[PDB]
Order: sequence, then structure tokens, then C-alpha cells
Amino acid sequence: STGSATTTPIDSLDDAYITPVQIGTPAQTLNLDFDTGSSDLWVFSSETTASEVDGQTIYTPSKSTTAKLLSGATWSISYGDGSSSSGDVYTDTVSVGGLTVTGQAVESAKKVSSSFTEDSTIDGLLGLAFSTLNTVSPTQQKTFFDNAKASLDSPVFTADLGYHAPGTYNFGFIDTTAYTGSITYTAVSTKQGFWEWTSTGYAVGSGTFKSTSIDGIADTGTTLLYLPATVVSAYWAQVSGAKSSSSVGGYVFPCSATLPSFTFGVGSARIVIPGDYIDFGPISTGSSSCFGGIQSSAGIGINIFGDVALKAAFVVFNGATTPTLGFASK
Ligand SMILES: O=C(N1CCC[C@@H](O)C1)C1(c2ccccc2)CC1
Repeated sequence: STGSATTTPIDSLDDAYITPVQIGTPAQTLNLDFDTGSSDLWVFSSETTASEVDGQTIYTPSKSTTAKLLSGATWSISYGDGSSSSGDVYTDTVSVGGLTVTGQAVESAKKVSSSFTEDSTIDGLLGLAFSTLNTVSPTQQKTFFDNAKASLDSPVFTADLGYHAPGTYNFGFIDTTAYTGSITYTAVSTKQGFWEWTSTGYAVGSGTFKSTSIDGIADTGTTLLYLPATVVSAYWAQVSGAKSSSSVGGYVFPCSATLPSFTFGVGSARIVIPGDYIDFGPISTGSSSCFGGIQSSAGIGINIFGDVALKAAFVVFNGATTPTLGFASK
């Protein structure tokens, strides 16, 4: 089997991407944030504290003939940005782009943090990291990909995120028309439950490439590119007027600037992120200070190849017995 679904930016800045997902019988379609950095499929629901729902589409298990309460099971998760949600668990039929999993754990939110309430465009998350990170207790549950894997034509999914444009998540096949040149594959460590890999270095603009190992995660659920402070300083040094602002929470730059590209290594191959992809616009409405898309990972504890990086590439998440990651230009 295979599945193919379009993923759409939630706003003009590509702050996140949403992908329609069918849950239950008859289908209830929710727009979920596919997140390769976590492993819970959770949704706004009829059980979510009413004051914490503001425009989201909710899953109502009592209206689904295939929903079954997973007795005794609860979940609770916190994300890198300090957001969180928690609740109880149903199993139900879940389809993405024509690919159906029966008995998928669908984590129903009783509580969500303010950041989720305030984003009317995201109805939940669909985790695509390794199932070892799944938070369901006392019986850990499998991700949608982990459940679908054995039925797929090939045990893979691909992320093809657009810059200010829709893109695609494919399950079970590699669309050879969706990228240029060849896909370069690179080793993955699953020890922390992430799609963790080691970039071979970087370049800033037309500068010379610096060979250096940068260990990080491929995370579709993180907006920006978070890299070591040395690397980030070298980037922003090439933008007149750019500075790290403690008050704003990272590097900012004059909105009148033309940003240089940033290149990252994947083995001997190179992925080029155009300068425009690094512009996240005014820090507040009407400001001439703009927020940068490349930021320091110093305060995080891990480097994160988020959407800014991934949208520059066609990315293969290969879930074979020994997982790997593949990157191609497009
Ligand atoms: O809605 C979110 N956004 C991310 C920040 C920019 C916003 O436009 C979108 C939040 C989120 C999404 C996915 C994972 C963790 C947190 C904070 C709730």
C-alpha cells in the first residue's frame, strides 16, 4: 500500500504545516501537524476543556462506530517550545492520503497549553519519530508509520515541504519526479528516539565550505534551523546590522537586508537553503526588525534541522530495519 497527502503552510511565514487526516467512521477530517520530532498522534476532541478550544476542528469519538476507549490509558507530552497537552486514548481507524491504519491510538486531549488554543489552524499532531518516545501510559503505543510499515510497498515516508507553498507527505514510495539529481543517504541513530544524523558541514552564501560534523535531528515539527552558536554567528556576521537580541529571543536583522544562502552537507552532497527561506518577517507588526530563521541551539541541548532546512530538500525517512535519512535537492 501507499498514501499521498498534501501539506499546507498554516500562514504566510511557513510557521508550521498542516495535513488532512481522516479519523473514525464516518470519517472526521482533522488538520494535523506532522511532526518527525515526536511520537504521539493527539487531537483536539469533544473531551477538550471547552475554554481551551478556539476554532479547532475536534474529534468526537462517540460519533465514530470504530472508536474504542483504550481502558486506563493516559498521555501527557511537553514540546521543545514549552507547549503541552494531555488526555486519554481511543483506538480508531486513521487514514492519510488513502493509506489506512486500523486500531491506531488516537490520543484525545483533555487539556492543551495556551499556544495550542491560540492556533486555530492546528487540530492536533501526528508524530513520526520512533515509537519509543510515545507517551501513552501504562502501555506505550505505536506511531501511524510504525503501524502502517509492514503494509507499505517500501518502509519509508518522504517529506517535501514547500516554501510559501503546499508540499507533500508520501508513505510507502519514493516519487522520483519530485527531486533533482540523486538522493544522498546518511546514517541515523535512534538512541534518543529521533531521526538523528550528522551533517558534514556548512557554508554561508558563496563562502567556502567548512567540513565539520554537526549532529542533529530532522524535525518537521520545528519551524526554524537550530545550530551551534559558532555556526549561527558565522551566518549572521554576513548580514549588516544583524544581532542577537535577548529581549526578542534570538537573532534579528534589518528587514531591508538581502539574506545570504546557507548550505548544509549531507555526506559529500550539499543542500542549499536560499536566503529568502531564512526571513521570518517583522518581530512585531510594523517593525523594521525581522526575525531570523537560523538560530542558536545552545539553550536546547540538540541541533534541529527544522522546516527552514527541510523545505530546501526532498527528504526520505527510511524506516528499514536499520533506518537512514536521504536528502535530495529539488
Ligand atoms: O501552533 C504552534 N505553532 C508553533 C509556533 C508558531 C505558530 O504559528 C504555530 C505551536 C506548536 C506547534 C507544534 C509543536 C509545538 C508547538 C505552539 C503551539
